[PDB]
Amino acid sequence: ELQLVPFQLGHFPILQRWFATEKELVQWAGPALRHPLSLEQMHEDLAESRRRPPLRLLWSACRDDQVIGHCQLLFDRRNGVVRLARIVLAPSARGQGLGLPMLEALLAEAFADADIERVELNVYDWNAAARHLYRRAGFREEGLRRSATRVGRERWNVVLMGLLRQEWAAGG
Ligand SMILES: CC(C)(COP(=O)(O)OP(=O)(O)OC[C@H]1O[C@@H](n2cnc3c(N)ncnc32)[C@H](O)[C@@H]1OP(=O)(O)O)[C@@H](O)C(=O)NCCC(=O)NCCS
Repeated sequence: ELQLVPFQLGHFPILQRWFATEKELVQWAGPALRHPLSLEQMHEDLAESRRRPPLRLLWSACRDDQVIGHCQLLFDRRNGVVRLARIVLAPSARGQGLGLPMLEALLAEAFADADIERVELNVYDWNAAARHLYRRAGFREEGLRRSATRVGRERWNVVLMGLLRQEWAAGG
């Protein structure tokens, strides 16, 4: 069904189209982002993926040839922790139970290296869709970082969540 393949610039025009406004970019990728999404805005992230070993891995979720989502992994190899980030489905792919398959695939990649013992993520407290999806995928809420992210005149709270390898294995 859904496949995760390495992200490539060849997929950038598809990805760029999923964000209509600055706010949608910020929700996805944080307060540094500006609309339209541009390759220049992704340079630091992509360079992280060219380090050896790689600090970030970027992924495109595809169905056959069609790019329908994006996700990232950030590696803390000293501690054996990976952070999930920048998870999005194309707007036309939302509401079709593709959220969970994408998370399950991403988790598989995160735990592929046997030295990873923990996976984690941040989610804005108001991002109810994302938060429920993460819980369904087996993530436990671990805390709430108050007034952490500045966006305009607002400050957003960040829910922290985590999943241990033995929990991930127990669930599947
Ligand atoms: C987060 C995202 C990947 C989820 O996609 P999806 O799985 O199709 O999400 P949906 O819109 O179907 O909602 C998913 C689930 O949450 C539940 N849910 C709870 N509150 C919800 C809300 N406000 N809207 C939609 N679903 C909600 C749904 O019922 C569904 O679960 P169920 O089958 O158990 O009922 C998608 O919304 C997205 O790409 N959003 C924009 C980017 C973003 O916010 N990224 C996350 C942080 S980077």
